[PDB]
Amino acid sequence: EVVAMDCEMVGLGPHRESGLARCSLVNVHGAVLYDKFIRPEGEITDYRTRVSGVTPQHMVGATPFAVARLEILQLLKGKLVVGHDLKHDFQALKEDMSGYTIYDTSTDRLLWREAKLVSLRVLSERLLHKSIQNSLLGHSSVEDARATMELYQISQRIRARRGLPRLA
Ligand SMILES: O=c1ccn([C@@H]2O[C@H](COP(=O)(O)O)[C@@H](O)[C@H]2O)c(=O)[nH]1
Ligand SMILES: [Mn+2]
Ligand SMILES: [Mn+2]
Ligand SMILES: [Mn+2]
Repeated sequence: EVVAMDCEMVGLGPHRESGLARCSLVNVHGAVLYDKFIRPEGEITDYRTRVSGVTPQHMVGATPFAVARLEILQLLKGKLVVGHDLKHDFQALKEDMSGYTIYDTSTDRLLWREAKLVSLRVLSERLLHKSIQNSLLGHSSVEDARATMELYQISQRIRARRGLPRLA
C-alpha cells in the first residue's frame, strides 16, 4: 500500500522546462517496482546529463510519455506515495495530486527537527548517514526513491518510539 517514487527530468522547449525522462518506483523494502527511461512530450533542449543521468542514447527506443504516464499512474493508484518535493514529480507526470495520499520527506517537520537544519541529500546524510547523488553518471532515481522510503521508515519509527501514532 506504500510506494516511493522519484523522477529525473531533462529540459524541454526553448525555455528548457522540466520534462519527465525517467521514473523509478520502489516498495517499502526498497525493491524496484518500476524503472524506465521515458521519452518526454516535447523537444529535448537540455539533457541535464550530469544530474539527470539521461543521455540521447537513453531516449532511443524509450517508452513514450503518454504510455509511461499511464503505467506509472496505475501503479500509484490507491497507495501512499512517498517522495521528496513530489509537487514537481506530479507536474512532470502532468497529473493532478488532489486525489493522491502522499508522504513528502521535504515537508516532514520531524525529519527537519532531527536533522537540526530541505534537500534530500542533506536529510540522507544527517539522518541516514547515507551519501546520495554523487555519481559522475548523474543522480539515480532508484537511490533517491530508496532514500525517501528509508526516511519514511525512520520517521515512522521515531514517532513510534516517542509514543506517537504512525502516520496514516
Ligand atoms: O541540481 C539539480 C537538481 C535537480 N535538477 C533536475 O531535477 C531532476 C530531479 O532531481 P532529483 O530528484 O535528483 O533531486 C533532475 O533529473 C534534473 O532535471 C537539476 O536540474 N539540478
Ligand atoms: Mn526527485
Ligand atoms: Mn521545490
Ligand atoms: Mn532524483
